[PDB]
Amino acid sequence: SGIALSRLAQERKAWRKDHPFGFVAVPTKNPDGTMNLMNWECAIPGAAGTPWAGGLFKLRMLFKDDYPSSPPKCKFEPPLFHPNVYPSGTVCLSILEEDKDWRPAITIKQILLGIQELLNEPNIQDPAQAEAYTIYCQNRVEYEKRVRAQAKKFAP
Ligand SMILES: S=c1[nH]c2cc(Cl)ccc2o1
Repeated sequence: SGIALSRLAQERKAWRKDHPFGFVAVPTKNPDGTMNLMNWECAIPGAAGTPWAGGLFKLRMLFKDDYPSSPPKCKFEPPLFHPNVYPSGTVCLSILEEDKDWRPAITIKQILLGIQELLNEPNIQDPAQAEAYTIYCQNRVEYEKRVRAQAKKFAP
């Protein structure tokens, strides 16, 4: 898709010029070794001073051929403990749904910062996994304890 590919080239140029520190966002390759702008390997650092500090959380971003009409699918690999991350790893966030708050102008940087903000502030009206949601609701201290253990697990 020429429209998608031209936008994704724009996004990559902008990302490389200015991105938030500690974040990664890199296109993958096709079986012939050429660049695949439709599938990016990304990583989000935990925010300092939070329970997520020191973790680096790997995420795949998958673009459909009609991008930027549609948002990318954003999937933690491996899946994470968080109330708004499905067991598959897929992120549930309103800016990431075409029929909710996605707008074509939203950039990859905005998406990744939006997901980082989600990590430290769950949306309890919108749960995506039972376990993290239940613990978040029942015992915030235990929730934080689990988040810290996960961040350690995913430290570089
Ligand atoms: S290494 C390594 N593998 C990987 C996969 C994804 Cl989806 C994102 C970041 C990654 O870093």
